[PDB]
Amino acid sequence: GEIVSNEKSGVCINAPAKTKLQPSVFHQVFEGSKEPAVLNSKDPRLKTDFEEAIFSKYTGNKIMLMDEYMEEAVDHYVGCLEPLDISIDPIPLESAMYGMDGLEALDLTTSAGFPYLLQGKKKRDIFNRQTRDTTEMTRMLEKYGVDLPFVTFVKDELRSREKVEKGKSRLIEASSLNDSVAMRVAFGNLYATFHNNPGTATGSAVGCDPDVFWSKIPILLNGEIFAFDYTGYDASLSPVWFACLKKVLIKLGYTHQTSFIDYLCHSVHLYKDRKYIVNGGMPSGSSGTSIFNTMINNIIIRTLLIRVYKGIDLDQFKMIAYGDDVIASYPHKIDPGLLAEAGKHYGLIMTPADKGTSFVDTNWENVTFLKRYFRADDQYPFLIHPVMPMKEIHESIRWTKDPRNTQDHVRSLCYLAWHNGEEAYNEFCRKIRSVPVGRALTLPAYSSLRRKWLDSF
Repeated sequence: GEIVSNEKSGVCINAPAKTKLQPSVFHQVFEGSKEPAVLNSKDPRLKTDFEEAIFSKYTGNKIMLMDEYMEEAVDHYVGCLEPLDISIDPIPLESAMYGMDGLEALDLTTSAGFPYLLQGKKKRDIFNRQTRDTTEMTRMLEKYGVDLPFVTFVKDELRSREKVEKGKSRLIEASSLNDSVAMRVAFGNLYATFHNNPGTATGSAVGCDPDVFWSKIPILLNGEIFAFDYTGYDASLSPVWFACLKKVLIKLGYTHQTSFIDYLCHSVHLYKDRKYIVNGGMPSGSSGTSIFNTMINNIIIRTLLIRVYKGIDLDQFKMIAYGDDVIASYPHKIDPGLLAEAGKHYGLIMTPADKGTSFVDTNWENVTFLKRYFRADDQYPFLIHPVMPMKEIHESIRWTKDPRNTQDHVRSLCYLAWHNGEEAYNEFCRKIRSVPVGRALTLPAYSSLRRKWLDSF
């Protein structure tokens, strides 16, 4: 991705509020070093220029025609998708706004974006879930159309101490409610198909339930596994990868709907009083951001495999991705480091889980996905615990955006934590109850959690 122009826009995107994050009643009880992201350039924690830092994710583009390895990757991926019988038919506006099977009702909490945020028009004013009214969205669509700009927000979240002082905060590139809606209309069935079929056909884990989906993963990826982490995946994508995605959609039968991919490839953004235009780079806050990032990763990993290895039979290849995050399988061992170098050639920055010949081979004990490790249950080793590292839970519990939601926050953390085993979970509950409000909280018994877990299947 590359910013190809920058100028005064004509509008004024309001400065962000101060962080909503503050030390929770557990800040002292648990170890951790993350802090709320820098949100403005006058943050005293910064040790470099904020603006430069936040837009540095755009590394440039590898401009190129689609190559032969890409054409093969696209064909194999389409072949994988075809048994799913994705419908290319639009879904009704009502379903796009209020939901259907496989597609959740449109998120009411995220910004309505442009022009609405500058006009005091809120999603609430347009949406009525009680009556499922589409009339006030239909006129807004008629009024402003689609292909509207994205509004840039800096993301209010925890970040490592290094990223705070390096100013590496993340950005939300929020699409207009018009574009979200039109894209959901056009791609609604595809999204639903993906949500309903996490696995190695979609090659997608978007919308999955780790509690239950984890036991499936080792069965789907039953060969010699490998995994990647990317640096700046989204912003690093070159237009050529968006072109491969369009070819996949075309081969599924879509036609004019590739216009929606151009809208993601070549995007115009609003930040402060500026309009800047980005070629390449997936926007973070679009309707199909996750699904399309995932579809593109399916194309990428195949492309790198075929490029590096002559005599690769992709029908033996399996993978599951969630955006940049990937875990994959091939029956024979490969050198993921070779694929990563190959990725360089297309302007990608990737690190394999296997860091070298001296490191232990990636296996089900050391591999991660969605930040989680994999651990076979003692009693039932065919059932796989998703294991969020306690370090992550420790970092999260030390802050809240709203102290009045401590009970809900901690409960959801417990549903994560207990997979680390009974002893780690007892220690965790004990530390929670080493402080007044913690001692008052309701906390799931280890027994109940395991029982609930067991009966999710």
